[PDB]
Amino acid sequence: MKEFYLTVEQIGDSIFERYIDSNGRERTREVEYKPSLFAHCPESQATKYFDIYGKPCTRKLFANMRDASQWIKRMEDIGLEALGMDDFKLAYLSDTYNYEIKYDHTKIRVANFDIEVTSPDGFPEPSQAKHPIDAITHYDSIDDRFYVFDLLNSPYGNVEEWSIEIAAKLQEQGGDEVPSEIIDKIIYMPFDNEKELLMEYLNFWQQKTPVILTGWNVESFAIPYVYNRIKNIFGESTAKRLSPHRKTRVKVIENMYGSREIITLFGISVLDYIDLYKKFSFTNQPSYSLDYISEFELNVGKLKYDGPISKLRESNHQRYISYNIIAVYRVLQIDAKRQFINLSLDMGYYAKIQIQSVFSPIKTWDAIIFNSLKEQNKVIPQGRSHPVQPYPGAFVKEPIPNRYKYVMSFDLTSLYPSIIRQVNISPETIAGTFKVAPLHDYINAVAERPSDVYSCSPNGMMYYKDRDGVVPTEITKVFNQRKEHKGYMLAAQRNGEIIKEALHNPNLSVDEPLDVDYRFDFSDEIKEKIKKLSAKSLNEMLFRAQRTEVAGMTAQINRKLLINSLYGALGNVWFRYYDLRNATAITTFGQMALQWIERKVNEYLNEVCGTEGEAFVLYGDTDSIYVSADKIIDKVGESKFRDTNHWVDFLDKFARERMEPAIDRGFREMCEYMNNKQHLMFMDREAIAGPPLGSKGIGGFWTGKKRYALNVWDMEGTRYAEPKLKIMGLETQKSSTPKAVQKALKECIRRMLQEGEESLQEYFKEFEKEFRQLNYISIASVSSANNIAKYDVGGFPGPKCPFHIRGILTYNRAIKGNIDAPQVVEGEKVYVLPLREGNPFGDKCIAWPSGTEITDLIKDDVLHWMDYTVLLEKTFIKPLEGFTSAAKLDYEKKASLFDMFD
DNA sequence: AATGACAGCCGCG
DNA sequence: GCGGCTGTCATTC
Repeated sequence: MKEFYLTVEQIGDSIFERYIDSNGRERTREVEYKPSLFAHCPESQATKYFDIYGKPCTRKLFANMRDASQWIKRMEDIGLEALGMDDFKLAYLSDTYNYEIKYDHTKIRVANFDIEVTSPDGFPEPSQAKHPIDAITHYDSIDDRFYVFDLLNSPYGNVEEWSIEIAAKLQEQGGDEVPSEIIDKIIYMPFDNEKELLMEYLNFWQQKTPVILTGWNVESFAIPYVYNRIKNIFGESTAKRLSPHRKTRVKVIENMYGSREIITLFGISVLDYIDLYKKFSFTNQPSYSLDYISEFELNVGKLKYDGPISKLRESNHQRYISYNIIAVYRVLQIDAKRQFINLSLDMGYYAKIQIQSVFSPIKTWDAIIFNSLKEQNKVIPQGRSHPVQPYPGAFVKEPIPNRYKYVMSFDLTSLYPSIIRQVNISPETIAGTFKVAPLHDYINAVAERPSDVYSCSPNGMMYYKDRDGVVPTEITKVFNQRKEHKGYMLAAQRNGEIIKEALHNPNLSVDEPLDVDYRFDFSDEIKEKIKKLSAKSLNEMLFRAQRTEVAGMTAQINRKLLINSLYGALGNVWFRYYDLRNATAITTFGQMALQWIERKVNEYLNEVCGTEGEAFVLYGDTDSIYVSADKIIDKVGESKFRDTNHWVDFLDKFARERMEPAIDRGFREMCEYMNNKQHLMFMDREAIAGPPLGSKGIGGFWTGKKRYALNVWDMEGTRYAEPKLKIMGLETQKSSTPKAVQKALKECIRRMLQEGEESLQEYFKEFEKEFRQLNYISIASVSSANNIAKYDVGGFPGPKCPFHIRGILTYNRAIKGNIDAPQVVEGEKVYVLPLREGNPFGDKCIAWPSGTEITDLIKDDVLHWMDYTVLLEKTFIKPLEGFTSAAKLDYEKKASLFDMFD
């Protein structure tokens, strides 16, 4: 087996590495790594090393990392560049694994854990770990077992042991409904006292020290807690045992509102699933509780237990422990689906970095380029420090608020990475600059052509066309790799077809599968064995095919991720290859591109429609343009179409056959104009929207930049059975909006786009007529309560007190002096309802804990005093008018016309 | 980032 | 008594 690393750390002058060896054993070693760095040297001094600028460098080998560091400070002092990889861990890795890392995840220990802490006085702060750890469930990937540690006695109660039998039973039979798939993988361990528990858990941790440490919120609660808990009860000494190198640091991070500390365990890679999810799920969620996310992903969350959590251990210790077991399992299921732990490993080993550095694009790319240049005996630039200066972004067309019956959109392919390749932008391919004309000038092609020797950008930058830069080369390398593994896609999948096709008539014999790699499309030169196959073959020849075929999907998706994160690093001052001029070159060029094609499209459609100066592109944005098909559908007449699907195809054909060509023609012109190194500006029809043929629907509308809704029928070739609404930017998409209301608003938008004015008006009247019968929770708006105290002045609203926070105050006053009432905690979200003047709460509104019913101590009055009128007006009506006004509809009959003036 | 609820502040017999 | 702004607090893209 080819050896691969697990974790690497630098402690002093030595590197500590944990790795899987030739025989698959987990080993660990200390290495007095001797790093090498480079300095510029005179021409005479012949060497094999050169910097990305072609200048000669001499390799300086140091006695130990300390010296290398000190040397860099010195050089820095004097003012001379110190070249080479300053992050020795990365160099050590690159040196020790001078090849393509092939890792066997089966040998990598991935732990998934969660603990429980009974705390009667509020959230158990991890920085203090005041209360005992009541329970711990720790799942190990190597053993595929859940190890449970149950504390049977604590100052908060003495409970009985947990029953695996009771746990497996059904809810109705008084069970916990712990899945049968894990019911056998549970190892229970009850403890008489906490000290015995923590001590045995620490031992357990030494026998099975995690390589990858995950869980949910584990790095901001579980680890810090267990760390400080053991620290206080035994001493920082024994607490350090949590780290395989007994070295730990307390990192303190200051966020949006405050600050929180987290523990760094040298020798372990912490991949908190909440961060994993947040970074790779690519989806904004109203809440990140494991409960919400699990429900969303797995369609099921966590045991609906009764009573508060603080008293759940005492009241029902049975449930309490099972609740902890299933909490761990859930994350494991979510990962079983999303596969983020594996995606991380895959990306880490490809870039040869610490697996946790997956969260940093800067670090990921820095390594990817370092290793690439090192193979060519080139030396990376010294990371320079730059001033965070803002810079020009993308261009967003100000759209004319209105309805748009027919719309067709086109997107540019990976604009930024493409622009970097087309123009050939890189820190070392900068040729020079040139007199810059106003951007509009270049968009209309009236400004003087920049140059005829160098590739240019509308911002004034010129790049060499001869040599390919370091950056564009790496992205292309990645771009290619993508289509390389996606070439292995239909080479193990699409090919796994001669297997399911030959599976209908399996010859009767006892033969084994044709043991040969599938990655490559099988041929009749060896795979000729089609019928000779039996039943245990064909059926086995589509496991491997599909087993690896998917493995490709991991590479393709990961390549997409680096490709999309590259611009990220590039426009970031801490990046080794950042350059304000290049960052601007990229965005400015894009600015031009989108508005250039906008011009071209408008010119084309106007000519082919025989009109003059008609604006066909109604809205542009970064890399998308939306065209109004109205004029096109009219050149035929809606009457000439059989049904809806009829004009959809018409448009699809028109776009592909007439527009696509016009567009590419236009961009080639632009590439020549800027004398770019390569034409890579590609645009594809994306969506086709409009109303059902013969309906009174308006098809779509725009409120303003980034705010629209379209009734789409075909998306990039894929035609939907039922039209899907594409809504970007409106209330219907904000969690702050009451559920029942996002519902109604969605229905409103729908009836507007597909049914028409009269329909909307009908639904409006009905919704408003049954508003008062809706459940008080579904009609309340939700908000995040930050800095509650900030505006608290004796339980009353201070100056400039936000409406929802002022609501919190009225609630605090309403329950002040009754510990049995749910507390509104800082940072958390709260439900908010208005209250009709003269209410016993003394204020205009009242808020309470989100996701929960309001305490019955005030429930009956809040229900009697809530202001339905105001509630409706502010949450429902106001936003609706925002849509209808734009689309020129009325959601109510008899509305004067002179409203839309002044 | 830009679009939007609330807050108080100015302005005009 | 309530349009015109600028200053918070929020939310999603």
